[PDB]
Amino acid sequence: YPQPKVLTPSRKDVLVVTPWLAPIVWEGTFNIDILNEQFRLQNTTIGLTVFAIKKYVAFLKLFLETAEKHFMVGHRVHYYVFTDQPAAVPRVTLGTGRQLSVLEVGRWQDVSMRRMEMISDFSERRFLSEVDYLVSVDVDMEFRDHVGVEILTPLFGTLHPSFYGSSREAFTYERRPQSQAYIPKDEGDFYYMGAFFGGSVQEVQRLTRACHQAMMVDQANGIEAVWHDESHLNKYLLRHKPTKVLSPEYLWDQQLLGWPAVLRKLRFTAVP
Amino acid sequence: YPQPKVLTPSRKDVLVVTPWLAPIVWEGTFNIDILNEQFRLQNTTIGLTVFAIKKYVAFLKLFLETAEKHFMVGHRVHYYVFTDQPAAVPRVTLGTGRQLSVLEVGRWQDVSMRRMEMISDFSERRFLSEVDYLVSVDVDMEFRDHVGVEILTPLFGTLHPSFYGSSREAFTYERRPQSQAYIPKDEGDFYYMGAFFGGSVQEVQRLTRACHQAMMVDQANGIEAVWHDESHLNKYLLRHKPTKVLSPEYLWDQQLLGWPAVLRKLRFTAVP
Ligand SMILES: O=c1ccn([C@@H]2O[C@H](COP(=O)(O)OP(=O)(O)O)[C@@H](O)[C@H]2O)c(=O)[nH]1
Ligand SMILES: O=c1ccn([C@@H]2O[C@H](COP(=O)(O)OP(=O)(O)O)[C@@H](O)[C@H]2O)c(=O)[nH]1
Repeated sequence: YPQPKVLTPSRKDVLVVTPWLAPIVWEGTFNIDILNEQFRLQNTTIGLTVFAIKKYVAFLKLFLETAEKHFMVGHRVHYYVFTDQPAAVPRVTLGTGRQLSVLEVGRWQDVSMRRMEMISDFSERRFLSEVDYLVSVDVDMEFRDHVGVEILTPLFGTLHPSFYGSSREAFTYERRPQSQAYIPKDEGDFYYMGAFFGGSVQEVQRLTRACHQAMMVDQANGIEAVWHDESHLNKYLLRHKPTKVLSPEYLWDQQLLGWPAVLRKLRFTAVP
Repeated sequence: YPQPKVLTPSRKDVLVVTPWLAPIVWEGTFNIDILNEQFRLQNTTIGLTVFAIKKYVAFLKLFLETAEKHFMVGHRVHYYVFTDQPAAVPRVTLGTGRQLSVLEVGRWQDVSMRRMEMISDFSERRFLSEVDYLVSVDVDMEFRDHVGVEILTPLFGTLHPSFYGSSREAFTYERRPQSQAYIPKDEGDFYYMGAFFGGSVQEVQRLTRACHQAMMVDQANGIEAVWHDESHLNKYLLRHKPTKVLSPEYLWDQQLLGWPAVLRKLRFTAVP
């Protein structure tokens, strides 16, 4: 493979490492053949969690067919579909070493807390025996390009595609000191999107347990953070900084935002 | 602290991440206040090993006085001085939470294998109960600027200051297939210097055990790698890629190489 070049930046146009030295994952920053090897040597299994409740079951067929084409291909994958409609999960043919489980789910407050509470419950009992990493994403999405082991790390979040260019003042953090998710006006590294985060099983157990326990405190006090579990994810990732950050290549909406020059690939995008 | 800037590279002139997403540590890539916090929260202790054999005891006074001014200040440090002359170790006053132990050492083949064999022995029995990370450096050096927790990671090596600009063909890797340290002409990421490497205790136990066991094989076969334990360190770090790489700011010789523009700081330098 090509020799890395010490006196040429892998990118001239974007930050590729955070000020706490976590990589920011853009095309042109990684050699996938090296990463695939390192992860295959550990026989890595990736768990992918997705919620498909009420009408969202309609997004599963394309989400799964495209995941089969672009997500962790060559590695072991276990999809966990959380749904209120097990009979509406489509039977998608899977590649070798890939499996899918359906987890049936049973008041808008529990609906707001559902993702973090359910991942926390299942992460303890046990995603922990079944996978090495857990990745949580939204279901109204499709994979268009490679999303692979470059993202794997103890803890990651993803730059929200509407905010990667913004000053922190513009970030839609929870701004009321009465909320657990409160971030003051002068703090904040990045604005992470709730639609794509993950990490090792242990770090995901920690994060979801924290967010779930924080949301319950908010509820008991009659406040709901401006962007619900996303507000709390952002507070969590401020205090416990992610070990990689994914660029917006990993979470994009082409209808809303087009295809700007700093994105060399659009890997995982909103469905219209 | 300042908000990271997504659309501005932390550096426009150098690579700051390897193609396996390990940071390459240059000035302007890290915020030390954030890193100091994360490491203090874990009460991190860093072990620093240095050999001072025969006339090299003469380098210890300046090496230690300058380490006190610039190495891991604010964190716990344990110096381990390996020497054939315990009475020639100078009594240098140490800052709080810092300690020094003298380890007395007892045929040019064992001399060649000494660093890796001795660190491996002591790393097992036990640096392992005393520190969280181990850093190994040469003693004929002085600290001139900050060398701190930005370097800490499971496994690191440092770019040799004579080779960071070179194509791999120019790297003085061991080139004879009869050596354990053999690297072919078309392989190699970087040329790491034997004078500054480290990592977690476990990863240093592994690396030194590997290099020691490889050198013995070479000896039994009547070959000595062109650059001795450095040749083997380079073979090791090719097959087990470091999780951070330090730039040549961390290992420089101003007499030989001057002060080029890509070095914003000269942190740890050769003594004339
Ligand atoms: O009735 C619902 C509402 C939400 N969701 C899940 O939670 C995510 C967040 O929903 P939303 O579309 O509101 O997020 P947005 O992309 O519009 O900000 C969805 O992708 C689904 O995975 C669901 O399954 N059923
Ligand atoms: O007689 C010796 C030879 C070597 N060393 C140690 O091993 C390192 C490597 O020595 P050398 O000066 O040859 O390395 P160089 O910087 O010249 O490449 C030295 O810094 C010392 O720490 C020592 O203590 N006594």
